[PDB]
Amino acid sequence: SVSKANVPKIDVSPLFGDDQAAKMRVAQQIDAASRDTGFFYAVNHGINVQRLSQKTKEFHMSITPEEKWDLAIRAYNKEHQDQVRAGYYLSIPGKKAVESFCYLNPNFTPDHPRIQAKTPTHEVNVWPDETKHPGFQDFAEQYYWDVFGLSSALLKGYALALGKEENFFARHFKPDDTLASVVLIRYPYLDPYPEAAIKTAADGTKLSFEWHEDVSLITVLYQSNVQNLQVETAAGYQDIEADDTGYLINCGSYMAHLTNNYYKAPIDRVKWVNAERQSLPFFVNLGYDSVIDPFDPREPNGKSDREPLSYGDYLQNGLVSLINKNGQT
Ligand SMILES: CC(C)[C@@H](NC(=O)[C@H](CS)NC(=O)CCC[C@H](N)C(=O)O)C(=O)O
Ligand SMILES: [Fe+3]
Repeated sequence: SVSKANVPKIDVSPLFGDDQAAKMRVAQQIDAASRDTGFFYAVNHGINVQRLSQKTKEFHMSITPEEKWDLAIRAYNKEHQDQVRAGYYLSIPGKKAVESFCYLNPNFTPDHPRIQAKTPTHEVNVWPDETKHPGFQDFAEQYYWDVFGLSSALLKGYALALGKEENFFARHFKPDDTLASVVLIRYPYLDPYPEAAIKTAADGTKLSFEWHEDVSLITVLYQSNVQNLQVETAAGYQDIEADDTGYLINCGSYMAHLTNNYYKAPIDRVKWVNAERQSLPFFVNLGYDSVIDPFDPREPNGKSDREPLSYGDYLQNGLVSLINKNGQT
């Protein structure tokens, strides 16, 4: 038998405003959620998630095999050695059901000094032909900035929750250098669904994606209305109920590092469900050289002996390790 995780709905709208006491009351709710199962739903977030879902579906359902090869990351197309992050992640019929499209900061252009310097984890986004996908790039770039704005407000809540001034995290989250990414993931309905695309957990549960901690400061996730996620607790995995009107929020392992595990990065996994659905995460990443000094809210002096960790190294190592452990997506 499988229990259900407590995932509170938090009205985050005060984080956009100037009522400081109301922001502290949101912060308390973020603190409680982060110390419990590690997840909450952000509601009253101001993003049109119906349009996000509609535009994403229109793209997933109209892109052709030829277009997928043209946009494919290096793991699927040897001609594209510069694409380790951004581009198309192909399905393999009979073997791999999931497919996705990842894009990064639109400000990463050939003019950007991190592209000029060839710094790892920075790439120029690739896009389908505008005439074949009218409005897609424009929608996707505006969405990046819409969810950036929500994430900046959520970061104010996390800072206040930890006893800091509201810009403690957000000051490192900037349009000119953020390594944040959007991934538009399609999980298809398939009949028959090939068993090769289904993994079996130690506890016997059929999975599409195994346990992991997120590589992020925080993760800001929209999913369509098909229950699939489970969070690990000491008493076992618990189902996270779906909510296609909100954003599911959690801390990633960079947050766990810098708080000395006070806000743990929750471990979750994806149950196998034979249903057409969408999983659209925004990974809130900082800049390549961002360093946040670790602290320990449990200690009166807040002292932590954990070493400061540069975000770029954290991200490069984390994304490689996640592929090694959980497979190329
Ligand atoms: C659990 C969800 C967040 C979603 N999973 C995911 O988003 C998956 C698996 S944890 N995420 C990743 O592998 C990291 C993607 C990083 C991205 N290419 C980038 O360059 O920044 C799903 O539905 O599988
Ligand atoms: Fe996760």
